[PDB]
This record gives sequence, structure tokens and C-alpha cells, in this order.
Amino acid sequence: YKLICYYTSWSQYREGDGSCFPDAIDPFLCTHVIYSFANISNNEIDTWEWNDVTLYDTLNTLKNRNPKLKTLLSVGGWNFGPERFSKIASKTQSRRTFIKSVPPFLRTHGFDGLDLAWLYPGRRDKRHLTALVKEMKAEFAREAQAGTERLLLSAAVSAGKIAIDRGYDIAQISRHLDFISLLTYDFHGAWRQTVGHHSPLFRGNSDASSRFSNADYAVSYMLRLGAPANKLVMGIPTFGRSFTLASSKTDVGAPISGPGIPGRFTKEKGILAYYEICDFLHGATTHRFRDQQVPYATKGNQWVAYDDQESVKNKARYLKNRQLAGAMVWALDLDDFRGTFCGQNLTFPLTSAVKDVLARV
Ligand SMILES: *[C@@H]1O[C@H](CO)[C@@H](O[C@H]2O[C@H](CO)[C@@H](O[C@H]3O[C@H](CO)[C@@H](O)[C@H](O)[C@@H]3O)[C@H](O)[C@H]2NC(C)=O)[C@H](O)[C@H]1NC(C)=O
Repeated sequence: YKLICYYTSWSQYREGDGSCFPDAIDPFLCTHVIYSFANISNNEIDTWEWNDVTLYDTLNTLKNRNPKLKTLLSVGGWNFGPERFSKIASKTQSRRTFIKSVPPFLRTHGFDGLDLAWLYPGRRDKRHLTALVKEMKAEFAREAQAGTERLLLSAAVSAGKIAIDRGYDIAQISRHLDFISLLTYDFHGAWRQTVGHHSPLFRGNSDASSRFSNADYAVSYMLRLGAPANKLVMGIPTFGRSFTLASSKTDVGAPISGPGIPGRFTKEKGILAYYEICDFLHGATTHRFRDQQVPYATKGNQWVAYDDQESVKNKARYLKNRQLAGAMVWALDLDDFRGTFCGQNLTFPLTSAVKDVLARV
């Protein structure tokens, strides 16, 4: 099985223990590490932070302790407007320009492929996402003739039925990609003034109408649209989403006033890193949707929907039973990478759990 793990750039700036450089990665933990967020500029791939050429190297040296590790660079992400991507992809001059510039760049910094995080292609982009994948791959094949190993190509696809139906030709792009990472973590989305879980595994009996919004549906759906099981990779979040409540009603579907308060280290309304969740937990009440089999917590007026070792093992078993290619984990830097926040003594507890289950049969 593959264990694809994202490392994010802006996580070096976190103050204190929360700060994380490629340096922290167990070279033997994942199978592919994807460095997170390259820019595009002048229709040409390019660095994003000032020290990216340094960290790249830092990351790609893990391949010195483990010859089998492959690393990849991701274009796009959330601070890269999709409408930018759109201009690049719909416009055959600037598409070739972008594509053409990707191998020399990857090769120079020692990556093994490119991962495309086009965050949400729209209805009038499908034809072109298809054009960009198809053409990007074709170029990767042509560039292997130079006798080097073929670069890998992947994409981070959504998992909302509407999103899938609007922007992606799943059948056509699975034929060209080395693996699809299903983002099975952004469910209870941007909006709802009700509490809910962002990464439910299952449907849930207390949920008659939403049902397109859990990992099990997204997966069964992609399988039905044309993606082969051995290209699907299922996103497991290593962070938690929080809410500031608006009443003592703490239970299933209670009302909300807005996103939870920021983490002491992660500093960002709505998100909590798993390491902060470990600290939040002391003096909080835990509960667990058994239906969807994922936990939430509460303390004062904060309700936190998160993943712990047990649920992550669970999702990991799910994936093997459906025979997917493996798991994808959002943010090695969001997990307890130091190993000193969450009681027990493991380094990277969540990612370890997925690894352990993936390693077992
Ligand atoms: C990712 O890539 C973007 C470019 O595609 C960057 O953005 C900005 O890029 C440039 C760089 O400053 C800005 O253009 C300046 O240059 C000319 C000089 O001739 C000036 O005349 C002009 O006033 C600008 O200051 C753009 O303003 C801006 N372009 C846009 C809308 O993308 C971006 O910097 C980069 N991201 C990071 C963080 O590296």
C-alpha cells in the first residue's frame, strides 16, 4: 500500500514546538511525501517561500536514509486562486508553457513527480482539467526517453458529489494519473450554522439528508464513475475542525455562532492541529458518533470534531477492504511530529496508526 503524506511550507513559521522543518520526517514513515505548495508565475512553475530551494533539499535528503522514498511537489492549494489555474488551463499557449517547464524544475530540485491541487475546478473547466492532465502526462512519458525514471503525476480531487459532477472527468483522468487522492475530509463544509463532523466515515442514522457527505459515499461514487480501486487514495485528516457553540446544547446538530478559537500554535480560526487537540482534551468531555464512527469533544463553549488513533485505524481498515491503493494524510506537520504533546510516546501517532494497519494484511 502507498502512504502519501503532505508536508506544508508555512509550518516552519509556527512559533515554538509547533514549528516544523522537513527535518522532522521519519524517512521510513510514509512512502511518498508531497511538499506543499509551489506557485505558478509567468505561466511557469516556481518557488513560493524565500527558502523553498533550501527545504526542498532538506526534504529530498530523506531519500539518503531511505532509497525507496519518493517525493513530489504540489501546484495550487488554497491560497492559489482556482481562477488563476483556470486561465492557465483553458488557454493552449500558456498550458504548453506551464507543462513544458515542469520536468526541468522537478529534476533540478530532485522531486519524483508533480501533484496537482487545483482547488475545485468548476463546470466550465472539466474539458481543460482533462486537457492539462492528459498533456502533462504525455510530456512526462516523452521526457523519460532521456533515460531517467519517469516522473509521477497525481491530483488532489474533491469528494463532494456536486464537486465531482461539476468539475472532473474521473473516467478520463484516472487513465492518465499515477494516483488520485480523494479529499475525504472537507464534508460539513464552509457554511452550516449547525455542528457536524468534517470527516465522517459512514452515513449515520441521525442523518437522513446529507448522505453524499462521508468517505464511504465519496469512495463508492468514484469507483462507480470509472476510477480503478488501485489508483484511489483516501484522505485521512490529522487535524480537527472546531466550533464556538451558541447554547448549552452540545449534542448532535446543536446551533453555532462561528468557528472555534485559534490554537496556541496553529493560529487560525476553525482549525486545530492534532497536537493541540491532545492538549484540548484534558478537561474536555469526549463523545463519539458510533454511526459515523468518529469522535468529537467539548469544553466550555468549544466543540471540536477530530480524528484519533482509533478512528484512523478504522478508516484504514475500510480502505483495505474496499481495496484502494492506500491512504493520504493531510499534514505530517499537523500530527504530533515531535511526539511530546499526546500522552503516549510515539512520534507521529496518527500517521503511525494508518501505517500499522496498512502494514498488517
Ligand atoms: C505567485 O505568483 C504570482 C505571479 O503569478 C505573484 O503575484 C504577484 O506577482 C508579481 C510579483 O511582484 C506582481 O507583479 C509586480 O511586478 C511588476 C513589475 O513590472 C509591477 O509593475 C507590479 O505593480 C507588481 O508589483 C503582481 O502584483 C502579482 N501578480 C498576481 C496577481 O499574481 C505572487 O507573488 C507569487 N506568490 C508568492 C507568494 O510568491
